[PDB]
Amino acid sequence: KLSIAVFALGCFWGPDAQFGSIKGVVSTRVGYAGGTTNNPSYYNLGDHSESIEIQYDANVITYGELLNIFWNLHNPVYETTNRQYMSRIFYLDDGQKSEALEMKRQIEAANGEKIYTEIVPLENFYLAEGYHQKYYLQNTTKLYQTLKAIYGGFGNLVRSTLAARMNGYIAGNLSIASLKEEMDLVELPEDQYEKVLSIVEEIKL
Repeated sequence: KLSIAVFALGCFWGPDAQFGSIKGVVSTRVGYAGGTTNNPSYYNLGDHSESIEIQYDANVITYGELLNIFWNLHNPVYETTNRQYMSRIFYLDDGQKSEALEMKRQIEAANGEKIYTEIVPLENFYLAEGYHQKYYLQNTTKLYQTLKAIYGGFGNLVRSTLAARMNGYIAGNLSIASLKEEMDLVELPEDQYEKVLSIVEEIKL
């Protein structure tokens, strides 16, 4: 059992890569939330926002730390009506709601600007299409195919911690030194470790 945060802050590729780089984030998936239609998709979104679901270990990272990251990834000081890209925190319980409200207040006080992030109850989150998941990794063909085989297929790969970290590495949000420590955690047979490392190193160059 893990804890869940669901945030919306624009195109979800960046947040996937950013949050996926953080210790305590166990897995990520991108999708759609905030609207009033069942089973939305990319070109049929209705009123939903591009969102990220963050499965985190509360023993390692707090909701407050995730909120801090959220408000450091974008600066939502404009009011738009563009649902697809709007800044939203979808709270799952009253603790999340109160923490979000309090931090929003502190940001507004510290920097003198109204924040337009909507803090609203999570209704339904709908998983986005496969091609959107771990976007940067998925489009790094050799690394992607190697990790996919090791993890036993697409679904297993995208649900993994290592894929979240690898996607972050490709996007430039995780150092190779930190990535190697993450690789060590998975306890790969040494051949697979060396094969993945060579791709990762050749990527860093």
